[PDB]
Amino acid sequence: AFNDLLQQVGGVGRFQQIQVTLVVLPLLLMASHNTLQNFTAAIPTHHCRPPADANLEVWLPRDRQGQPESCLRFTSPQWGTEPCTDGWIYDNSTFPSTIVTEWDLVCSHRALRQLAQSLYMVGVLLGAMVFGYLADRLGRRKVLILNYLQTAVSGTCAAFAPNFPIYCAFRLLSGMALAGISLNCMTLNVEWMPIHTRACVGTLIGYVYSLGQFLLAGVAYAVPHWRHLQLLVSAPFFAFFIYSWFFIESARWHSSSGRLDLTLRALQRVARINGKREEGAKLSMEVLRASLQKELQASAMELLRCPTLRHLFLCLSMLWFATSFAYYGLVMDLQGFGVSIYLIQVIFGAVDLPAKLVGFLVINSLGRRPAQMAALLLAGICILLNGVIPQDQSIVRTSLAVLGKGCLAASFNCIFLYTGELYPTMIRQTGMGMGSTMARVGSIVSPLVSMTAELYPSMPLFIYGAVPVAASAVTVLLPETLGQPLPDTVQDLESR
Ligand SMILES: CCCN(CCC)S(=O)(=O)c1ccc(C(=O)O)cc1
Repeated sequence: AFNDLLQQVGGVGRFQQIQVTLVVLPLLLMASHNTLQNFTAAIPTHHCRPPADANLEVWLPRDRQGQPESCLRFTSPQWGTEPCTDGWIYDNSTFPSTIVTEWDLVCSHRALRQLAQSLYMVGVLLGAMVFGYLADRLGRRKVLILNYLQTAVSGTCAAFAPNFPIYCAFRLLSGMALAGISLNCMTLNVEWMPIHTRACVGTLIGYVYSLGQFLLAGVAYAVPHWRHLQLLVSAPFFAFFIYSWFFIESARWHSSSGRLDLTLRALQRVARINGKREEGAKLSMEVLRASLQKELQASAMELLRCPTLRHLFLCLSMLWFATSFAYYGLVMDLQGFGVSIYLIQVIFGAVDLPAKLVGFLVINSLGRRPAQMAALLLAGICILLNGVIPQDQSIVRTSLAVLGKGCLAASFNCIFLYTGELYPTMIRQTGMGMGSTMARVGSIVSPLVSMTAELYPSMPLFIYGAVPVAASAVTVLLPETLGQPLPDTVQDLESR
């Protein structure tokens, strides 16, 4: 019954305004880190370095396009092919330095650029799990303080990485910390705020991430060099670590632990901050106990064990994997469209704003399932048509990728509501975590799929498209939730 107490000590008041602003400010740089490698790893045009002894036309084989071939140089001077031992010359017009230029992650080692994104995301999957356990054991706040320090240290050390294995290690650790920031952000804010506003928070947090995409575009234009851009995007988290010491730990986590002494201390401190001091003094242990006694979940396995909840698990896992796998596939590949990588990031960021509305409108009106078939099928049709339409077309390809990314942003928003209303109260938090875990598996698998570009230039896109088209067909199986009350038991779910 914490909700009741939550409204005695000011409800939303100075403490919630101050702390929530501060706890959601870091998220503005989650987008900057997740998709940083579009700018820190951009691939400049590379052609082989002519042999040093020789004093480009004569030393470079030309492809059909008539541009110098990237991975080959002539063995002997041809007037009017060996792999390149002497290195590559990279165009410096757009990208002064990138991890690709620094470590020659080009030609045979091209897959390494994507391995690094996959490793960062392996870190994000690991961090959601490690830090989720650690938060329940050490506190939402203590785990946040340590996560701000880890992102700052790991990201700074990645910027000063001397070799590629080390950059990848510090990028996995950066992601582990960031996964814990994104989780503990929600928990600390949601638990210190009213229950009814469990979605507005899910929204401000959602839009604060989208604004992060414009932040990456503006920051990357200003600081093109990768070591400098990685340092700039990670140095803010040392400042976050310094003020995070003044956060107030969730009183709800304190009550759950068994320490009502700290629930009382937090509630009184907040009453001083919100200005309702008299009302806080009234709060004692005879009151807090009785009014928090009723409050005082099922194992994840159950999702698999019950046939009813296994069907809802499998179906939703395909929906969460597909949306993430496709979304990262599209968001990762900003260079191919033929427009500046900065304008495309700004555009891609913008779409999320009219998308989320159009989504809200179709979801609250038509249904929660028709919106998921439409958001995923249309994204799949757009991505597969980006694959088929010839590159020459930049506007037709850019417009279709932009619509597709907007549709996958809508799918993210719907799959959150859809997944919280489909599950019964007992397994609803486990189920939203498993769904988010499958989303993170999608992000790990997506860069690995992109490595198939070598096999065929359009194979990466044909998969990033076919998977959402298949997920859309899976939504047919799931049950409509519009106008139906949330289920409380498996039987309840079965009934409706
Ligand atoms: C909670 C898991 C989802 N994630 C992907 C897995 C790492 S995420 O990076 O947090 C993300 C991505 C995209 C959008 C959006 O466009 O709405 C919001 C959040």
